[PDB]
Amino acid sequence: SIGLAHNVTILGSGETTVVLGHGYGTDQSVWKLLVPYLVDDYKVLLYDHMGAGTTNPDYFDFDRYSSLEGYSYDLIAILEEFQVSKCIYVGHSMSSMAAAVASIFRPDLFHKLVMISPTPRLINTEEYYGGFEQKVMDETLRSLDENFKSLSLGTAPLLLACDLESAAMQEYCRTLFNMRPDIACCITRMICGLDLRPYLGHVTVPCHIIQSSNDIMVPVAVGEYLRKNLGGPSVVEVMPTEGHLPHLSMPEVTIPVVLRHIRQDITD
Repeated sequence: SIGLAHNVTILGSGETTVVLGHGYGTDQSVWKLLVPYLVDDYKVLLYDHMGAGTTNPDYFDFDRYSSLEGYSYDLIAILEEFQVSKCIYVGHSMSSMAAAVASIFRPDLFHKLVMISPTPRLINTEEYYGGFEQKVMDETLRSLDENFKSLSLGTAPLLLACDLESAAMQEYCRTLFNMRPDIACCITRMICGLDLRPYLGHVTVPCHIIQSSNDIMVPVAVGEYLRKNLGGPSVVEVMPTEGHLPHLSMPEVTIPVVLRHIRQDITD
């Protein structure tokens, strides 16, 4: 079944359902400091994206997940299986962009998207600053297969903006390295090459854009770019946090921001 394949967990109760989608390198346990604040007021659905170390490697389809919509279709199938409709989807990074694409295919399934550290494209063009030059991304992936561990460990403190003794860093590394390496390399190459800019105009569900003020993967101006190009309402809140996973590394600041955007719909 879909539920067992994605380790679907349902908690709480209520009229409205909140769906929590972890990002790259983590699993649904990343939400553990947020869920207790939701369960009395909402039904909460948690799931692992295919390829997370907690999922069966034999279910990972290398063709399916070399494009982001493999993840979008899985999400739709999950929401259909549990007859969830008009949900409040909270996602980190790629997960929030997969939900955005899913919301083009199936707007009925989403009341709004709460997006932690989203970007539609990492790589610079002449008129778009995504944060990375084409050839520096090419180098960072040159022999990605042979250097995965080395590159991941050496970049993780910069990506998360916390150090190797930090509780957040040790938790991230645990789940990151439970992925099968060829799986992680496939997902990584897919994320780094994404260009969702052509689809933003087709998103119509309200989007809440939450970002760190210093994120090596997400220039602050990318939040504004999203706000300008999304097809429906949106709002941007830049937090006084650093790092690409502020919900994991700086929950004391971040969890109250996420809760406010879950609870409060966008105004005029």
